[PDB]
Amino acid sequence: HMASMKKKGSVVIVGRINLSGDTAYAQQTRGEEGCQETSQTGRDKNQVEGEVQIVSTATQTFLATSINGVLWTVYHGAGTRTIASPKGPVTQMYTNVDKDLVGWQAPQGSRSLTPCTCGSSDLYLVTRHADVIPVRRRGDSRGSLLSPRPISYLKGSSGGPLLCPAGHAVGIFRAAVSTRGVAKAVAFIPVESLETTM
Ligand SMILES: COC(=O)NC1(C(=O)N[C@H]2CCCCC/C=C\[C@@H]3C[C@@]3(C(=O)NS(=O)(=O)C3(C)CC3)NC(=O)[C@@H]3C[C@@H](Oc4nc5c(nc4C)CC=C(OC)C5)CN3C2=O)CCCC1
Ligand SMILES: [Zn+2]
Repeated sequence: HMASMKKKGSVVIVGRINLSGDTAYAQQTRGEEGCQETSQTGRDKNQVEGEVQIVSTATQTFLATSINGVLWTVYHGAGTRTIASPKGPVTQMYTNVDKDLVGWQAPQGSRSLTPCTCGSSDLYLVTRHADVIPVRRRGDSRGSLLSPRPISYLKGSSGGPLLCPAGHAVGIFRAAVSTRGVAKAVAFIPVESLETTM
């Protein structure tokens, strides 16, 4: 009934991947109880830092990456949800189900990656566990892992970046190709497809 109808909560930043120094490591900035409360209110007063955020809904967790002032993630994680912010829920600025892509204005305090113009095919995928995984680019939206590993190790890293040797954004991780549970290849939204959308 219309009186009964519920509202989905916001996406919430619950941590980050720290790439500041010589060692990449994940940091949690909010626990599950505070995450649930912030998803319901959409009001997140925590300080945001860095380029790759770990984000959560009530039911899923994944990554979001700032590139050129937009916090980008996957539609299959975020759907059409708002993101929590200090002043309340923020509506998506970009939504493209056909690319599995959404974006919001990048949160104050975040740092944005620069879009890659190198044309390099030697990429690096950053996971929610702060693994930096070498990936050879194999097409506009595909790359192969140099060291395959079970898909378990990639689960929850959609929305994370593929970076070039110079640390620029080449794309947003979207999906994995699984052969008997082993990830041999990944698919990603290329940064040019974000640059078009903008
Ligand atoms: C043979 O057929 C295929 O396998 N084809 C493909 C393939 O589907 N692979 C699978 C293998 C899964 C097994 C686990 C893979 C591990 C990590 C994955 C990175 C990662 C991830 O981590 N998610 S997550 O953070 O955990 C989560 C779910 C919390 C957000 N994403 C995934 O699971 C995604 C989700 C889904 O894909 C899509 N859903 C949608 C859209 N577009 C895609 C492409 C567009 C519009 C939508 O509206 C709803 C939905 C299946 N996904 C795969 O990756 C592979 C080649 C191209 C597509
Ligand atoms: Zn580059």
